[PDB]
This record gives sequence, C-alpha cells and structure tokens, in this order.
Amino acid sequence: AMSLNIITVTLNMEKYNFLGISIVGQGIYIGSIMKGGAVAADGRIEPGDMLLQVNEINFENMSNDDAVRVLREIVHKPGPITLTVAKS
Ligand SMILES: O=C(O)c1cc(Br)ccc1NS(=O)(=O)c1ccc2c(c1)CCCC2
Repeated sequence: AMSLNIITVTLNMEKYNFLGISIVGQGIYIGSIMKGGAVAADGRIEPGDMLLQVNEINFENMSNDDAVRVLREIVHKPGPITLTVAKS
C-alpha cells in the first residue's frame, strides 16, 4: 500500500486575500509560491506539485490562460478553497 502521493488541502481564506501562487504548463504545476498568501501560510503545497482539482474544476487538460482565469474567479468568491495536488 505505497502512497499515491495525492494530497487534498482546504484553505479557509478568512485572513488571506489570495492563494499567492504562480502556475506553469498546459499538466498545470505550481511554478512558485508568494509570501503573504494562504498557500505559503498553510505550507503543505510546494512548487512542482501538479494541480488536479480546485473546488469543482478539474485542471488535468486546461490551457494556462484558462487555468489563470478560473483561479481568479475562484479566489474572487468568498469561502473555503480546496486544492487536490499530485506530489509525484
Ligand atoms: O490567488 C492567486 O495566487 C492566483 C493565482 C493564479 Br495562477 C491566478 C489567479 C490568482 N488569484 S487572483 O484573484 O488573481 C489574486 C492575486 C493577487 C491578489 C488578489 C487576487 C487579491 C488581493 C491581493 C493580491
């Protein structure tokens, strides 16, 4: 029962305006993590992690443009953000 290295992270976003991440690729990967963001504060998500799902949206075959657009609309809405990432 070796780990599949799939981790799910729920951020409450009460104290943070933004995830504070950049993304690369077209899978979609965490390119970098910004200081002062909810992701940096939580600390679980790292650069090179592959983005599988954020809230109700799957990211597995999505353009970089479409990924940036969807993430803004998700971060714009108030309430928790759940990210599912592949660490392998
Ligand atoms: O929240 C992010 O880090 C983010 C990442 C990508 Br990739 C695309 C969009 C993102 N969110 S965002 O709504 O554009 C955003 C980015 C920065 C900030 C905000 C929103 C809110 C004010 C503080 C600075």
